[PDB]
Amino acid sequence: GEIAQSIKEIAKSIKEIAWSIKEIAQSIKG
Amino acid sequence: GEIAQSIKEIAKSIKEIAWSIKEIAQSIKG
Amino acid sequence: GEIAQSIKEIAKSIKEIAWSIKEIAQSIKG
Amino acid sequence: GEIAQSIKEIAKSIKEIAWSIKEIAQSIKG
Amino acid sequence: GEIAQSIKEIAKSIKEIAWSIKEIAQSIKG
Amino acid sequence: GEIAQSIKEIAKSIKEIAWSIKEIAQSIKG
Repeated sequence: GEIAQSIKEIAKSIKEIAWSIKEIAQSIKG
Repeated sequence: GEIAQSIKEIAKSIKEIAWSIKEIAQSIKG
Repeated sequence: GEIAQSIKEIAKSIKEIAWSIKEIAQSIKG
Repeated sequence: GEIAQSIKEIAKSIKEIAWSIKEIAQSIKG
Repeated sequence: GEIAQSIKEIAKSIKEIAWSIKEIAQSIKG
Repeated sequence: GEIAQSIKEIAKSIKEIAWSIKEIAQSIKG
């Protein structure tokens, strides 16, 4: 089923998203 | 074990995302 | 592990995100 | 107990997010 | 509790979001 | 059974979202 693996990957992806969105916010809130 | 850790990290990343998106909305809504 | 707590917090953050994104959409769809 | 409730609320918030983001895309894609 | 159902719906919503965001990215990265 | 499948699909969609948002940030941050 790979549930532990899926969840681990989700955490990795969400961490990446949190950074990309930080960069967007930094230019948009300026 | 990874599951509890991944979920906690997910919780942290998503809270960071909530704050970045709030900054974007604050500028985009004005 | 705090899994029940992590998940509770995730729900709180995602709820906040749903509102911020609603405000963005309201100005962007106009 | 919170877990089933948090997840249901998460499901609801994310569905709301899907609709807001669809509104943004509809304007941003045109 | 509807946990299996909530999670199934989350997957459906997130799939929709992945597409809307693809359309946004396509116009914004251009 | 759906839970393992939904979560895997969620993992895939979120990875796609991480890549789309990275493309947006790359343009919005420049």
